[PDB]
Amino acid sequence: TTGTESETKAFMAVCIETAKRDYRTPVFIFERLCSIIYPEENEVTEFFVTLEKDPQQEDFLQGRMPGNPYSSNEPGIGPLMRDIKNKICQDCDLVALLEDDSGMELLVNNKIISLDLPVAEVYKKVWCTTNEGEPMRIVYRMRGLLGDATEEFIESLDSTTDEEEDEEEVYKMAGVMAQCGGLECMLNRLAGIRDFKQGRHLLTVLLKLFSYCVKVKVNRQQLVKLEMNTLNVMLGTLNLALVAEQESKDSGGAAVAEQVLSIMEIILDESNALTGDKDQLVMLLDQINSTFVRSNPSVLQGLLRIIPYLSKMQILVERFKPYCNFDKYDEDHSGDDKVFLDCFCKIAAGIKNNSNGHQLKDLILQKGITQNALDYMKKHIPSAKNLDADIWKKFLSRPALPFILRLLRGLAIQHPGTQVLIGTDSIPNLHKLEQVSSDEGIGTLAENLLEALREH
Repeated sequence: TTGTESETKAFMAVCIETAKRDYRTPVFIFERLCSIIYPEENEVTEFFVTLEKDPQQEDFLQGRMPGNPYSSNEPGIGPLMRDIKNKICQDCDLVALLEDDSGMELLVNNKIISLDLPVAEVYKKVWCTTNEGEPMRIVYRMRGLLGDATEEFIESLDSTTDEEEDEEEVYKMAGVMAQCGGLECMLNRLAGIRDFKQGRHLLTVLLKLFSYCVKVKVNRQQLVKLEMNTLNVMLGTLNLALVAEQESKDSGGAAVAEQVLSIMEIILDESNALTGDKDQLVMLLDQINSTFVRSNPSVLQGLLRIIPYLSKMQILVERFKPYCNFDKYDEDHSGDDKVFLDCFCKIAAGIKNNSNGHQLKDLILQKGITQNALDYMKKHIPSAKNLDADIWKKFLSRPALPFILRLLRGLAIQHPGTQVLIGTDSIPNLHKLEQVSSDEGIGTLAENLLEALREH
């Protein structure tokens, strides 16, 4: 296996053909593929540490650590330097320092190490730079006992420079991998997997490999090709994961679904810089409202990010229309009433500008959702010249007001119909609101709606 990335990719092509000739046989192949594209730093499997007193504090610190050298696998030797501090305080009966993280300092190579740092990283990045293969000597002392610390403090093992690594170059192999055409058979395997339980392991490795492939522009541009049919395969995988997590909680379905959402969103953003049938959007809608997706915010948030790109329409309308009762929303509304209204505003804002998107906006307008919003606004907006009057402040504090403004702005953008409907008798009201700075930001929201209208 050890060889050039080109030889590796040729070996991967061999693996693909062997897989084509079963959700466990090809797993090692994609594992090695990820290893080549992004070699995970070898976790230091086992190392030893010595826990020693500061020789200058020998008479002040009670007890001694008797177990030197300690294995990194020993209880209390990590994962953080704090766990070592706590082990020292416990084994030496230093109970007063156990609750005080500022009372004890740990030194490695005459540097004070932050208690928040991982012991394995301190070993690798601080100790192994000078003492590779020796037990890491950790000196412990009480802070301030001998005066102010003069040693260098290591707060972060990672470089202080905030320089961002070039994902394109970091995963460059994946981009050059496109030449072998793995992306195609990667999608084929994502599809081939019909049993989530048995395919879970293959599915996780394929999605890990996809997360690396989408870092590189050449792979994103290849996956955007309708020939790959990436969208359909990804949607199917997501639905499989959702059903698995619904049938069996903690089956890995949720995590796989979130990964699928992220990859799909990345590919769609690359395409804008994959359009499918609207049935996928209706499936996504049913899912968000499934108890599992509602309970999982990550999955819900990922789903709500891809929904705009996929933009059946009547189904979406009947799903959100009920939550457009702004008058009742002010009277009383549930958390879902709020969540649904926010999601509908987001969908309106993200509606893609095209024939289909225009038709969706026109249908929302015909449903009177915009007309209902305008009527609510006219029924409650005050006419007082002072915009800071108690009446005006009360009208601003209305819970539905912000949601209404957001939805109107989203629908008005790139949609003449909504613009004219609101542009009639409502511009003055919106102008007044924009002049009223409020905690809900009604002024800002109204001004943004007016700017979206300026499109007409």
